[PDB]
Parts: sequence; structure tokens; C-alpha cells
Amino acid sequence: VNSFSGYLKLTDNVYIKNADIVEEAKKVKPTVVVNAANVYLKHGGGVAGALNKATNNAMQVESDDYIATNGPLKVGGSCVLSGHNLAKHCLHVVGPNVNKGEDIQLLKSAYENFNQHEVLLAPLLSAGIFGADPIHSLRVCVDTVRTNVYLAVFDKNLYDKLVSSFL
Ligand SMILES: O=C(O)c1cncc(O)c1
Repeated sequence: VNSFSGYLKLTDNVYIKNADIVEEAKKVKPTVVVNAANVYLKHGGGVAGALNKATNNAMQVESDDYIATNGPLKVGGSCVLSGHNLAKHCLHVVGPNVNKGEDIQLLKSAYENFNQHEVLLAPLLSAGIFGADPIHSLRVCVDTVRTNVYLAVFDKNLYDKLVSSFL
């Protein structure tokens, strides 16, 4: 049993809810929250900007030190950093950004990072301002992630469309 409440079960291991991931992280304090990161860990907008704002910019300060030491992530890659006041850990995952021309096939590689963690609170990778079709992102998630994933979809309209269209 875990602390996640009000989710809709899609599969054996994937659950979904209409929720602000920031508000959900603050309530649950999950072991892992996933950030919709870019390779530079520049948390300017969407999930990353909202998560970073909720940490009072401590996520960005930590991220800048990580990049100064290690250089940029790969598209499809990830790193584990602090979850600050939101979670134990933040798994920063880089899905491909369609608005930068990145290979959508990298979305499966991005989701494979989730399999290193038994339970996660996450957004749909490459959705929102990353430009991918969220229906596609949910299908790749279900077909890739084997660990237990609790998806927080920000848009009520989109949430209802994801549920209604789910095969
Ligand atoms: O994860 C989301 O629900 C999301 C919704 N809108 C914009 C965005 O970048 C992400």
C-alpha cells in the first residue's frame, strides 16, 4: 500500500490523476518526483519551472552546480538530485522536445529511466511545452515503464481525453 489517493488505475503498474504535480508532491512527499527537464537543467517553465519555483529556486542552484561539474544530460537521459521540500529525490528526465526537432523515438529511452525506481510521481514526458502528443506519451509510458508510476496530468480537458481514449 502507498499514500497516493484519487488515481485512476490504467494498468497493473500505471495510475493517472488530474492534478498539479507540485501540489501532489507537497501532499504526498513521494520518494521520487520526476521533473520534465532539459539537458541544461534550466528550469524555466512548465513542470520544471513550476517545481523549481516551489523549491524557492533551490532546485536551480543545485542543478547549476551539477551541470558545472558533469556537463549537460543526454536527450533520453536523467540524473537523480535532491527533491528539496517536494520529495526525497527528483529524477530529472529529458524527453525529446519536438519544438527543438528531437527524435520522438528517444521518448522510450526517456521513460526507461523510470524503471530504476520502484515508485514515482511523474508528468507525461515530452507533453506540454515539449510539443509531443500526450496520448502518444501515455502509450509509450504504459509500454515501457514496469515500476509503479503515478501520473499527474495538469489539464482537466487533457486528463479526460487521455482516459477516454486509453486502449
Ligand atoms: O505535464 C503537464 O500536464 C503539462 C501541461 N502543460 C504544459 C506542460 O509543460 C506540462
